[PDB]
Amino acid sequence: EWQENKSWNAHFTEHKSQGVVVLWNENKQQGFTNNLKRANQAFLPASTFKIPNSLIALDLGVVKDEHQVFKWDGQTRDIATWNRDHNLITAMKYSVVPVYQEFARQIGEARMSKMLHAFDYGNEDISGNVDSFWLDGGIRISATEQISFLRKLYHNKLHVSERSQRIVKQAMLTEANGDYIIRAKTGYSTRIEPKIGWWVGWVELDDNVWFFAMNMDMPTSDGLGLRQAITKEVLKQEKIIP
Ligand SMILES: *C(=O)[C@H]([C@@H](C)O)[C@H]1CC(SCCNC=N)=C(C(=O)O)N1
Repeated sequence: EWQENKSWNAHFTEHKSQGVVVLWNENKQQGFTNNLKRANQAFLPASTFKIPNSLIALDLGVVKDEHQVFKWDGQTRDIATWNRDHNLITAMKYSVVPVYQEFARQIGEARMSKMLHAFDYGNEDISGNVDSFWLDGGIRISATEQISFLRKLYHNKLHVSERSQRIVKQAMLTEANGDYIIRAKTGYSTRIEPKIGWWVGWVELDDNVWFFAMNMDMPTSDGLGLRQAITKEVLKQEKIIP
């Protein structure tokens, strides 16, 4: 069952933006969103693709473990945190595109395409350059499709090893306190219109898990913090987090 709650639109309208939040109550097997149409519209995954990409790289041995160091190639890029060595944890934390571009090149088109089909991931379409198709190629995924994929990951039901899934879930760790744990991944798609921000993941509670996937129009990088801020406002409203 799916329930549309247009009152959440206020959280976007209050910030002069437009977007969708999708929530899934795992215990009750019920979904909620402010906009059923946009919840099923497919966008470039951008850096949210680092979840499947990490899973594939680990399962194929491209990445040995979460400690393996991926040395900076010495080319200065405009994101300072990218101009440094990384492991899987920090590369995910700082959305380090060039590290993941190298993963994708080593994975190769054929294994990447097969694995995305095995994951049932979005439109499963890698057309474009193997090292950038999630930024400007043919792959597309909706917020509801993000939740389906994340639910499989949470339950270790993706067609990769349990180890690979545990490591990626560790790398997704974003926030943790005495009340909840958030494992999630941000995304920012700019190369094809409309420019959007993503935040996808889930909130672990003592007795339930709430999956979430949001995207929102992002004409400038100034609004990027709204991805988390809007999502948390919905979570607060629904009494999922304090
Ligand atoms: C992921 O979606 C992007 C993309 C560049 O891979 C990274 C970058 C950022 S913020 C910097 C945006 N400008 C890049 N030239 C994020 C993010 O989600 O904050 N992810």
